[PDB]
Amino acid sequence: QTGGSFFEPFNSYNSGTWEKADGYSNGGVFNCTWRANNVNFTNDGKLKLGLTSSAYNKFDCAEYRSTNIYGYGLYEVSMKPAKNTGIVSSFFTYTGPAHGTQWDEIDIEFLGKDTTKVQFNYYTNGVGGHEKVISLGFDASKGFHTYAFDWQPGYIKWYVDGVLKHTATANIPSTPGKIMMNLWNGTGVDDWLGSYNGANPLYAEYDWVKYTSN
Ligand SMILES: [Ca+2]
Repeated sequence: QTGGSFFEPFNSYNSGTWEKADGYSNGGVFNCTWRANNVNFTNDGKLKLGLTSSAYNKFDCAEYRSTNIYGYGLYEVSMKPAKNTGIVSSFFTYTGPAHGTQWDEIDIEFLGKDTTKVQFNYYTNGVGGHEKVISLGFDASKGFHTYAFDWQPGYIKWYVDGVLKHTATANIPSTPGKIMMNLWNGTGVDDWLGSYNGANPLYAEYDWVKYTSN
């Protein structure tokens, strides 16, 4: 029994809750370097992640993650992804070898090439391939909506504005992980994300995050 239920409205910063990625790159398909200066807190209480450029063809992106780890329960987020070919805005749980565990993760990803859809996925002991793309019936980039997943031992249920949209029923992840949010441009995955055209700055915003334990 790991982290407890919490509600994060992003109104002020206190130690022991979150951390910014800074100064290194995830490498691989991630074609940008994380910068702390790209994670900003607005005065009206939003977490704003930016994708910017320093110099020609050099991109800086952003990632914010919890310091504690959290297990089964309901994860909800009110967010507004960026819209642009070649990028991703996300909300996901994650644990892996860096944390000394197997790779388990549950994702909500908005492919910026088409923000009228959302991609749900998950990895269990490093096995992925569960991508499910759902049509939202609206352009998520235009305003805030609530996205959520209920993660229980026998299923993952994802919801959009409170409506059940997808249910996964096998090989569900079991290792508590950190809550993460990131915005990045890829390379090497044009088929998935579209080609990134260098447009910047781009922002994804998060108004709140809530986790309710069992
Ligand atoms: Ca807020």
